[PDB]
Formats: sequence, structure tokens, C-alpha cells
Amino acid sequence: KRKNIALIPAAPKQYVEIGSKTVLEHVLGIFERHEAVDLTVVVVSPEDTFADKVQTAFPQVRVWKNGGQTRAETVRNGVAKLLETGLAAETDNILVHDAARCCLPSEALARLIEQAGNAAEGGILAVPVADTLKRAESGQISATVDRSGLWQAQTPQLFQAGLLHRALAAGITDEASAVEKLGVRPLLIQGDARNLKLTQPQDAYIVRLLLD
Amino acid sequence: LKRKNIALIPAAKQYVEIGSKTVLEHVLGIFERHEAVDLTVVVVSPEDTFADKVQTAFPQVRVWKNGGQTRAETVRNGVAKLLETGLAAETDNILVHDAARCCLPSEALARLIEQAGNAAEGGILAVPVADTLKRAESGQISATVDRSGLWQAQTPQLFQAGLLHRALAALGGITDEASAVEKLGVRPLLIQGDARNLKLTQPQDAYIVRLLLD
Repeated sequence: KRKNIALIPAAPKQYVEIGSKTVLEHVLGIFERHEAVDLTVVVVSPEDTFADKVQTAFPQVRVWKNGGQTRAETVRNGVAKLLETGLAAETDNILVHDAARCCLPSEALARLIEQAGNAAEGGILAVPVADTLKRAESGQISATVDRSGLWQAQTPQLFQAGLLHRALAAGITDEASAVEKLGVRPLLIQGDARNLKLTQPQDAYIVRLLLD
Repeated sequence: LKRKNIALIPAAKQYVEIGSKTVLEHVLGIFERHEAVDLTVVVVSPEDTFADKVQTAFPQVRVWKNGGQTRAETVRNGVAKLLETGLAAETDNILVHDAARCCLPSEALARLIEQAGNAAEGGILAVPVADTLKRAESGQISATVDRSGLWQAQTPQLFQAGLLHRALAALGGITDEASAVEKLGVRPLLIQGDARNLKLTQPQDAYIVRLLLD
């Protein structure tokens, strides 16, 4: 009865060509082949050209053109529509995922759903900070900051639809940060080193190699 | 007579076969082929035996067997012995590198030598923290911590032999070499590292390491 719905804000090329497809197409395939995800939605801007062809290659994915002006606004429109549309109940789970984390391992997606799927507080994938951290002033170190109990967040970020809608309605960064402001403490679930984000050539070399 | 650049690798796993060489042999390979490095030393435990084999593949590398009971103690002994021996002068540079960071880009090494190699305060390779940071209480988020201006330290960490010997000799609640230098009131430079300069500590890493070398 309870569903798990993937939502991807994509309204900066997710249309870069690696292997035989785009980054986005590489992303949607990981969700489409996962048995535990019941539906995948992509929110693009009303002027996104390549979007129509993406829809054609993935007819069961809903490609919506109600992107806003910010990543925050485009996520807000996506969640609101799933609810108004009736496609998701207030108690179904929404997994918000970055369009550029196109190497997420299916086994880590399973962990996320298996461990935060039935928790009222939801959960995100994350990896413990393993290196010493430093604060910089103008190219110099002004201090060493304790890395005790610190984690770096990845995506997806899984939360009940009703809970997420409330939190995004109210200095926010990720979705968990808006959930934390309501008094809820989300779980931290082991992400993966392979789950990196495409935001620069160094990353790209590693992604391009992982996608082989 | 120019100021010298000496690599020091505390290695008392790094013997995980990859291709046709151990991780260690891969690491020695990066320094021995780099024009600006004048010497390379590896400090192992006296019990270590595979180290003898390493010595035969790298005749100019110095394999010392005065490892400590911890990484901090082995770095301390290597630096002391480099000075006591006369191989390093007080003002030569000591580049302290992890035995398991076998994918350090040659270009990254050059930048460190060029920028920190000529600054009395030394410097380290490091990358800015790009993802949102969270503090955990018992598997749950207890806070989001501000990442503005924050960096993750890598190796090598480059300091003058006399400044490094001084800083590691005696409070004690420190972590990397930079943090012992900072306690003296000195601020090391931060030089851009690289995403491939990762350390081999778990299977996820090994897959990426093996993949990056081919």
C-alpha cells in the first residue's frame, strides 16, 4: 500500500553525453530498474528543449514543466503537484535526488528505502567525514575543526510527502535542513564513495570511468 | 646549493596488489620520477619483511626500520633521524605522505612544491568541502554545520625539517602534521589537491583506485 516515489529537480549540463546517453538518462535508468521505486518524476523548465526527447525515451516517467526560479522552488512545485494530483498520499515517501549523481549504486538505494522507509523522521544517504578539517582565511589555515560525529550529506533525501510539504512551506540548504527546523531528526544512512556528483572535470574523469 | 625536497612515508593495507605492483611501490613511483624531489625515505616496522623486497626495486630509496607504535611516533623518528644523520638541513623541506594515497597526481605534487616549497610556513594539499555537513547524535541529525570556508586535508603535508621537528616534540591533542605546526602560532598555506588523491581504506576505494590506474 505505501509507495516510494523518486523526484528529480532538473530545471549545468545533465545533457552531457557519456557512454550512449545523457547524464539524466543515466540517472532515470537507476530508478526505473529498481524494484522498490513505484514512480519517477522529473521537473524541468518550460523552455527545456531536450526534455521532450527524454520523455519519449522514458514514457512511464512523468516529465513536468513547472520548474521555478530556484532549486528550492522547483522541488516545492514538484511535491505540491504530486499531492494535488493525488499521485501520492500524505503518507507515501518522496525521494529527492540530484540529477548529477548519476552513479548511485542500487544497493545503497535499497538501504535508504529499507532503513528510512518506515520511519516517521525520514532519512538521507551520507558518509562520515574521514579527513581532518580546516578553516581557511585567505589561503591560510585559521583553525582545525573537530570532525567528531560529522557527516557529509549525499542524495536521495527520503521524507513522507505531507511532512516535506509542510517543511518546505515555512537559511535552508538541503531538504533535511528544512525538516530539522520542525524538530524532526532524520536518520543518517551509509551512502557510497561512488555516489559522487558531476560538478567538475576531476569528478567527471572518475564518473566517466565508473560508467564502464 | 638549493634547498632540498625530501619525501617521508610512514608505513609501519599498502601491499594490496594492483596491476603488477603493491600500493607502496606505486607510491614510491610517483616521487622517484618527479624531478623536484631529491630523496625519498620509507619508515617501516622492524618486523616488516616485505620491505626488503621494496628496497631491491628502488635502490636509491632509503628503507629505515625504526617505525613507532603509532603513525605519530614513526613520523617523529624519521624526521629526527633525517636531521641526526645529516641528510636534511634545518631549512630543507620534508613532504609527509600517506603510504596508501597511491593516485596523487604529478601535477598536484608540483603545485605543492612550488607554492609551499618556498614559504617558511609550509602548506598542505586539500580540497574544499562541497556537500552540506551534519552532526550526528546516535544515527540521527542533531545539527547542520556551516561549511563556508571549510576544507578537507589530504597529503603530502610540507614543512621545514627544523619547524616540523620542533612542532611534533611536545600540548598533544593534535591530528595531522599541520595541526601541530598551527599550535606554534604558524599558519600553513592551503594548496588545491585533487579528487583522485584519495586514500585506500575500504573496498569502495579499492575499486576506484584500481580503476584509476588503468
